Amino acid sequence: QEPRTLPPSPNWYCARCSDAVPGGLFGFAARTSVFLVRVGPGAGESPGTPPFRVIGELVGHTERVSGFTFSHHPGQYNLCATSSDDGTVKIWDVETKTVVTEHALHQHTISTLHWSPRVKDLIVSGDEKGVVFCYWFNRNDSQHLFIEPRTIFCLTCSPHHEDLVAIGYKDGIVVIIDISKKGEVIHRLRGHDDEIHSIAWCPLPGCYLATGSKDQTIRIWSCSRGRGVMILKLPRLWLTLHWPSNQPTQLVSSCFGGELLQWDLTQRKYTLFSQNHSRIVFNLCPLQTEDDKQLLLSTSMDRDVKCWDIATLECSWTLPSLGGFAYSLAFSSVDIGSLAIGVGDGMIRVWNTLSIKNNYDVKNFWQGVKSKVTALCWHPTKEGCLAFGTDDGKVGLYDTYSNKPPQISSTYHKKTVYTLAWGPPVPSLALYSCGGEGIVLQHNPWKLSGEAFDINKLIRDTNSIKYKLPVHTEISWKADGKIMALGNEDGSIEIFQIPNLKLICTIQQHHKLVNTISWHHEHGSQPELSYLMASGSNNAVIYVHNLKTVIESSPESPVTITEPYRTLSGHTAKITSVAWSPHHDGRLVSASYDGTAQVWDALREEPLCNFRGHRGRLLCVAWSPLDPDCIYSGADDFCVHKWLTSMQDHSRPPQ
Repeated sequence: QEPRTLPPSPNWYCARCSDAVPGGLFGFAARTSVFLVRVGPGAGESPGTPPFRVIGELVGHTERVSGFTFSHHPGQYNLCATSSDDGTVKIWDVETKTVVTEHALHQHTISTLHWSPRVKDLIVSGDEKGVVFCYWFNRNDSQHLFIEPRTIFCLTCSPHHEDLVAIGYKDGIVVIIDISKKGEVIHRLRGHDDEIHSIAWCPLPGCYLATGSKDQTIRIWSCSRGRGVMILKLPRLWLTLHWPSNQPTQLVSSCFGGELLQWDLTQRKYTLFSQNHSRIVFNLCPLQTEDDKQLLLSTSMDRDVKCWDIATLECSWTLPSLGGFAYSLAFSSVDIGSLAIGVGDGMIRVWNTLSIKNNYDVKNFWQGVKSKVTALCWHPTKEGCLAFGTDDGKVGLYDTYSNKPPQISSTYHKKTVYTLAWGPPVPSLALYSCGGEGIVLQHNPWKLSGEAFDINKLIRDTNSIKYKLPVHTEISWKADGKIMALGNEDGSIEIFQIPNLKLICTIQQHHKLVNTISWHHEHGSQPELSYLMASGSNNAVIYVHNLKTVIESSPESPVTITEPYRTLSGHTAKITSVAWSPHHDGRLVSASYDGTAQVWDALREEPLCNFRGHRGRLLCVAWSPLDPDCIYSGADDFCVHKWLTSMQDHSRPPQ
């Protein structure tokens, strides 16, 4: 197939944290990285599929990237500069995705930056204390300009003059300054009554300037007269601008709710765009494809990236994104394409991966959830029935086909929900949930307002035992649905059979709390393969257990196992998830806090493939139910990557 990537939402409230270069390359700041996107006939997508692809990630900054600008100089269209909350300004080469050179000249938090449209190596960056810094990376020269003690919001270099730079400030003041004359204020533009959000120059010599402010107005100044000549009032808010070179008469602005407007300059005549943004738009980026098509990309607080066809004024494609950790990934057993994602922004994403019109066809389910979704589980036989657990202990049951809010279980866990599972009830299918406090309880999906029955009562009454039952940290049903497994904080793995939960085996092999348990599917070539059980804990070592010998025994007295059938070693951090491949015999994928996902032949104990695209701790893995080479994985880097095992260059976890 083709690898995909669900990137983190672009950063909010940034005057210029995204840019594009002609031909089809768009970059946007998101968390501590910059994500590059090929756009147009350069992506090489199938017909019907939107012509874009994520291919790049700028890794390096230690905290939030607050600015990003591309070099528009010919021959240098592959160079870009970023500004971070760590006070660095790094120059990148996008072909190599490495840092050319960086500085740390700013002593106060950086606001924005911009690449000189007329100087091949000049970078101008401002900070919150009003300090402006001109930087040339060829000879590593820096001029320390200080204009006014006002917080800088936006900064834009003149396209036509090599030494003029316009600056917008939080108090509504706009000043124009000469870089050669020691930062001499050339003009002081007073008119705006709130924060300046965007400064746009006229792309034609002879000059003119445009500014958009939180006072809901757009002002157009004359750098000759040093005052405004026309004022446009829109009909919270961020007001960014775009003055297209092809249409010098027109001017495109953002508006309330992320609406976009195209201001004609014959009168106040505007045209409304349109599949529309639902929250305020921060940046507008234009790019021209090789196909001579003029597009405009928009980032917004609604966590989407939209590409607009300037000719039709309608939305070509929409790129969703994530705002939280990808806690949970689950594929529906009936809808092969449905990929449910549990995100730390309380919102459940269902990714129809089978959509042929759209590669990123994702649907959001926010209503009803107000906390991070740490567990998901599709119903085995029911299309659209999806259960979810939250970080504060709430258990739900969505209906993705309906439009109603989810059904929240009346019984909440005291801690975060670790995992969910569908199995047979004990006192057609019932819902099982494991809390962080150690309690596993069973929910009736039909009578859902009734209390949840704590299954530890059952374990104590069937298995003659008054023991203080351990802290349960896992639950995983056998494929047949006749055997249940529990993981515990000590590291034990109790095995249960029958409907009364007769404990018949305790697996004391791990030495920290269990974090994942997965049974092998029964579709394989051999039958005994169904009895294999993978498990991971806070130890970096993964164990496989064959339980055929004990389940066919079904002893009256439980047994204890201390030798594992297979031992997978290589990880260097705790294991978060393991999943058996449905397409192979004994093929296991594992995620770990080492930042890697690892495929191995669990039968021969052979490491096959190691995925290192993530820049954080992986929290979930799911095998693609339709492509035997494809795996989806999500991490605490706000990403979900879809990768192929054959295209990875490393076969083993790093050491």
